[PDB]
Amino acid sequence: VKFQVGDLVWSKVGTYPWWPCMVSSDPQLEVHTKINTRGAREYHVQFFSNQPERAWVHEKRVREYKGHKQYEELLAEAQKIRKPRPQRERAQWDIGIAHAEKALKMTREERIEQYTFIYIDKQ
Ligand SMILES: Cn1cnc(-c2ccccc2)c1-c1ccncc1
Repeated sequence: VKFQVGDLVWSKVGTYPWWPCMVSSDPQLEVHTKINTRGAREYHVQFFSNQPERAWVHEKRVREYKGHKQYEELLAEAQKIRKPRPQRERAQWDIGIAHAEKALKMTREERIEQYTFIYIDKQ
């Protein structure tokens, strides 16, 4: 384990770009980290966005979030070739970054209080 609840991280999931997240405890498993069915470590994250969502992410797809300007360094990990940025997606990413920049100014306990999602079971 390298991340704990309330840590700010970037996650690279599915078809999405590196995205600002907060590590959190899964509402059902009550753990923020686990070993998956392939034997690899995963972390439970919340995506910062206008659309609240969560996911289990392979440790190789998680990075410490030091600030929004780190995005360039993450693209460097992979003429220069750049993927274009789709409009709706860029708008949600900018919202997520604005929240992550606000969260970076808080303590870990403050972030946990401000951002941990409330989960409501389908009735
Ligand atoms: C970056 N990202 C990777 N997966 C998701 C996602 C997960 C489950 C359902 C839907 C999307 C998102 C995302 C989440 C919220 N806002 C923007 C992107």
